[PDB]
Formats: sequence, C-alpha cells, structure tokens
Amino acid sequence: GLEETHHVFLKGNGFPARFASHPQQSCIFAETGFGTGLNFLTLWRDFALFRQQSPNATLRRLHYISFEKYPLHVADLASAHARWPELASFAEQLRAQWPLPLAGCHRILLADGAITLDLWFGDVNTLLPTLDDSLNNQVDAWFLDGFAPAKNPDMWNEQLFNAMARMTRPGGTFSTFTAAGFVRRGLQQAGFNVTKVKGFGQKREMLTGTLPQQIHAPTAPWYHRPAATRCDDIAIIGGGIVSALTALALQRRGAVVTLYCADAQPAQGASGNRQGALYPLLNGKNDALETFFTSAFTFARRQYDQLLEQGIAFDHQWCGVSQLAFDDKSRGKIEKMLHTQWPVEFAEAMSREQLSELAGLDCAHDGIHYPAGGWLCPSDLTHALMMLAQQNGMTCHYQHELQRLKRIDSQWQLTFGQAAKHHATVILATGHRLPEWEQTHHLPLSAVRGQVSHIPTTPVLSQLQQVLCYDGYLTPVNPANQHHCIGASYQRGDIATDFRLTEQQENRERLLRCLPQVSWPQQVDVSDNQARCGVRCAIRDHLPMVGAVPDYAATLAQYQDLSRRIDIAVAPVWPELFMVGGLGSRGLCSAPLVAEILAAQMFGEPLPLDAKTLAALNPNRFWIRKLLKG
Ligand SMILES: Cc1cc2nc3c(=O)[nH]c(=O)nc-3n(C[C@H](O)[C@H](O)[C@H](O)COP(=O)(O)OP(=O)(O)OC[C@H]3O[C@@H](n4cnc5c(N)ncnc54)[C@H](O)[C@@H]3O)c2cc1C
Ligand SMILES: C[S@@+](CC[C@H](N)C(=O)[O-])C[C@H]1O[C@@H](n2cnc3c(N)ncnc32)[C@H](O)[C@@H]1O
Ligand SMILES: [Cl-]
Repeated sequence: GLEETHHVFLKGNGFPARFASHPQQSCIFAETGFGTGLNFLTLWRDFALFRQQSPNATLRRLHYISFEKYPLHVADLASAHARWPELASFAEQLRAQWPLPLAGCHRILLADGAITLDLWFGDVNTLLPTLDDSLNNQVDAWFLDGFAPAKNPDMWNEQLFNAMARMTRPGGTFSTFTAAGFVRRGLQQAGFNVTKVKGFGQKREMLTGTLPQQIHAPTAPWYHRPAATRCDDIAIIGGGIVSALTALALQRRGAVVTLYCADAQPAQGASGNRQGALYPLLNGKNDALETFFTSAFTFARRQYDQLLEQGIAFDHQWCGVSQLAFDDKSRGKIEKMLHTQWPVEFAEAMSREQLSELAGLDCAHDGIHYPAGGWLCPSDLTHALMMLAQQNGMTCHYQHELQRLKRIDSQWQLTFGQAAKHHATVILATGHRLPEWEQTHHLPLSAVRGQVSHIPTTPVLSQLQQVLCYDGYLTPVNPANQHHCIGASYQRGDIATDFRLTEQQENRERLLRCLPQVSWPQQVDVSDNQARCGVRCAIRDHLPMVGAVPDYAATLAQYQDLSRRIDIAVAPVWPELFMVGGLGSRGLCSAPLVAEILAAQMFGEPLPLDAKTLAALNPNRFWIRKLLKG
C-alpha cells in the first residue's frame, strides 16, 4: 500500500534524494489520476521531512498538478484515508479544502503556501490540448498513474504521452506502475529514454524515464505571458483590494515588495465600501468569462476562509446570494445560466417561494441561488490585508501619488508630486486611474462612478438573510453597525465622487421598480443621505486585465503578418512592467485569482487556467483580436 506508492512514484523518480540536489526554488510534479490523493500525500509527507532536515536547501516550494475525470466526494476521501493513519495530518489539511466537482482548474494553497496543488477536474485527453504554454518544459517529475491499461486503455494513448513530454523540463522524469509494451513504445516515441525496472516485491514490472532534450512545442507567442527578471525589488502602485492580494501572493514566493499609495490610507479608492456582494457571474455559454468566474469564485471563498482560519478579521457573511428574475431580460439571462448542470452547492434554480423561504422576506420573483456567496466589507478586508502584507515585510508609503514613470537603465524612475524612488520591477494596481500613463493609455479601460447608499435597518429589514440582486442589490443588515448597503449608480466617464441626491434616490427607486409586487421595500430609507461613492474600472468584455503591460506601437508593428502564419516572435511589452486591474463590480470575487495569476506569471511558474481563459484576461487581448484577422 504505502510502501508501494513510495517505490513506484517517489523512488522511481529519484526522491527523496532529488529534493536535496534540486537546483531550483520550487519543483513541479504532474499526475494523471488524482483519485484519493495517495501519491500527493505521500509526496507531501516526504517533502515535509526534507524541509525539516534541511531548512537551508534551494528547494522551498512545491507545485503539484493533477487531472481527475471522476472527482470523489470529500467523505469518500475521508473514508479511504483511514487506510493510512500516518498521512492523517496531511490528509486532514487536504480534506479541509476539497473543492466541489466543478469542471476545470481549482488551485489549492496548502502547507502555509509552501504547496500549490492544481486540481483539474475533467478527462485528461480532453483537457490537454486546451492547456496554456506556461505548462511547456515545466514539469520535473510525472506520476503516470490511472486505471490498469488492460482493464482500461482509454487514457494511455500517444496523444497523452506526447503532451507529457512536451510539458516536461529537460532532465525531468516520469514513472508509472505499468509495464505494457505499447506504453514503453508510446513514451519512447514521445521523446523519453525509457528504463524497465522491477516493481514492488517483484510482483509486476514498471517503467521510468527522463526527457533528454526539450521538446519544441506548439506555442502561442502573441498571447505570451513573460516572467519578471527580478522579484527581489518590486513596487506596487495602488492601495486597493487587488494590491493587498497581489502583495500577499508574491510574498509566498519570497518576493520583496513595496507599496506606494496615493492616499493616507489603503482602500480609499473603490475598495472602500461597507458591504459588497460576492457571487459568480454565469452565463451558460461555457466561454472564457464563465470559466474564469467559476474558478475565481470558488478560489475566492477558499482563500477568504483560509485567511479567516488564521485570525484575519473582516465583517462578512456567507449568507448566500439570491439573484432575481425581475425582468423579461433578467429572466432570460437566468434561464440561459441554468442550462449548464451545476451542483446545487454552487448555483441552483429556485422559485419565488423557495427564495422567499430562505430570505425571510417575500422576494417577489423566482430566480437563482448561490449558497456559498454572501457579503463582505471590502474596507475592513483591504485594511486587514495590507497590514498582514506589512507585517510580513511590505514597506508602505502612503500619501505617495505617482506622477511620473520612467525606465532609465534597468530601473523604473518614480516621481511623487517628496523623495523620488527607483525600482527594478513595477506593478500598476491603480483601479480606474489605470490608463493614465504614456505606457498604458492605449488600453480600452473605462471609469464608471457608482454610489452606494447606507441605510438604517428596521425590524422587518433585519429579517433579510440573503444579499439580493436585481437591477442593483441590497445587502442584509451588518450586525456590527445596524445598517445595510443598497446600490448602485452606474455613470460611465463620470469620475467625481461627490455625494449626489439624484443617485441616492435612484438606489431606492431601483429596489421599488424591480420588486413592485411586495411592500417591504418601502422600508428602505435613504433620506439621511449617507452613502459612499467610488469609481469602477470597466472592461467591455467583463473580464479583468492582468499581465505584462503591453507595448501598443511595438505590437501593431511586430504583428502585421499575424493573420497569415496560422516560428513567430513573443509579444512586445514594457520591460519589467506589469499590471492588474479592470475588476468592474466583481473585484471581491476576481481579485484573489487575478492576484495569484500575476504572482504565478512573474515567477515564470505554470498558471491555473487554460489557454483561452488566460488569453481572455491578457492586457493586449483587444489589439490582438483586430490583427488576428486583418
Ligand atoms: C459603487 C460600487 C459598488 C461596488 N460593488 C461591488 C460588489 O458588490 N462586489 C464586488 O466584488 N465589488 C464591488 N465593487 C468594487 C469593484 O470590485 C472594484 O472594481 C474593485 O474594488 C477594484 O479595486 P482595485 O484594488 O483594483 O482598485 P481600487 O480599490 O479603486 O484602488 C486603486 C488604488 O490605487 C491608488 N492610486 C491610484 N492612482 C495612484 C497613483 N498614481 N499613485 C499612487 N496610488 C494611486 C488609490 O490610492 C487606490 O488605493 C464596487 C465598487 C463601487 C465603486
Ligand atoms: C489508481 S486510481 C487513483 C490512484 C491515485 N494515484 C491516488 O493517489 O489515489 C486512478 C484514477 O485515474 C482516474 N482517471 C482514469 N481515467 C482518467 C482520465 N481519462 N482523465 C482523468 N482521470 C482519469 C480515475 O478517476 C481514478 O481516480
Ligand atoms: Cl463593494
């Protein structure tokens, strides 16, 4: 059982000995058929011993990538783990984070961020062609497990073996329990030098191999995501939600990061509301957007829960979010969402009466329920994260408004309309003020003002248990303050944040206009004129922008022949300059994954989504779309 898994997969790949001699900060494992996580857990255990033994070794981080067609339920997993008492503490940590069986990639951060696990739910043969370039020449060791080739040969094909080899780092290796000739030959022609060796207790034979030379893969240069060359010296310009997260995700990898915030405090931009909704944006199309939002939402709740379990404090309730079909238009949208077959734990159609049963108040309409969503307080959250970011080594310079940005001799010159500063690597996280630079002003980002009202609760109002979405939204009472949030105005190209009376009334009218069949909405009282204004940064396709800051003039020039050639050059970018923004009204949900993607990209690591989704999040994607045909 345990000793076997060890013999085949860890020993068959050089471990535990390779740990000590590994030349890199992290090591990438890739596994076919996760199952109950035996291989992963056995590997975790060994990497933990190693880290205790040699706290000073090059290898600090571990990245495990795995495919599973039939993801088990967490109970199943707990039942099986009983076979192995000594993996219990690792097993427990993995079960505390098992995700719902939703299709696609689910990144789990384990062992205090020393371990990144990517769970890809789906049939491996179908997923492979869809994957990103950041997987090419990346894998240190394969764990080629699965059903026995004779009992089921459906996965052991040339397409699989080739992709494996394509994703393997030169010098990297694989091992598998099986011995079957066509596998031998299948892996050899894929590009490995294969050795046949005896299995555990000479019961059955098995195979191991090494990739002697890098394979020159199918590649997609136009949407290339390059790494930063130096992560020892980084500045973020921002101070909003996406900065805290971005900072945090870089300090997991040991980057040194510095914060420059225009305001006296963080979260004085758009991340500063009292209560914001958190739920996924579905559309039933299975496009880039849905796929992204499916991972981002679940990831977001995971991270916010981990944070929570570690003492970080912010007002919030995962009370579930109820989205209402109040409209011919909205009802049609909800109807299209509900075409994909979601787990009820993710999203569920429900009737007026069910939603009203849950809500505590008559909801006037049927709709869709998101049981894991809720509200949180973005202000408290951003302050909390900036602080932890600080405590873990991020120097912060508030009242520091960047005024000029210049690259002169390997360094970014920063000027502050106070002491000027220079940095090797810079990230822009400025929200709506993102396209204000020579360097960023060709990006199709827009500013959209919004005002959220603050309203006292009432005995009947206090009853509401869900966040409600219509043409606008109403949160439950915050127990700590006895007030709700109801919003929001949406003013394109308006960037002022002065309180407006017109917009205050509109927030109530939206609620009354959309739920005319019931009477309790009348209890919403905006007459105290308390509200908050802020500016959103919107993108016409609804996905954020995260990556290398692209070079407009250099792109149109470099890619004139593009449409024709479907080996080209990788995309033109401003050196060591990256960004993350364009979160519109869904940043609570999208920030954590965009944050992680940036850190991941800047460390040249493999990324947690497929080629089209990643492509669809790239800063240069809008330019690349015109020139992608003419
Ligand atoms: C009315 C309204 C309602 C919303 N409702 C929701 C909701 O229900 N759910 C949800 O998820 N999200 C909601 N949002 C927020 C949405 O997610 C935002 O897009 C998100 O908060 C973006 O945050 P950010 O960190 O990218 O930028 P911001 O939070 O706006 O931060 C930008 C930062 O950059 C700094 N800065 C800017 N320029 C400079 C300069 N040049 N030099 C130094 N520092 C600079 C500012 O000081 C600020 O700290 C709402 C927003 C608004 C305005
Ligand atoms: C031996 S079991 C899992 C053992 C696993 N190595 C462990 O550590 O527990 C093999 C697994 O392969 C998965 N599998 C089989 N075919 C697959 C495919 N085409 N794509 C993804 N997973 C597959 C099965 O669902 C099954 O969970
Ligand atoms: Cl908000």
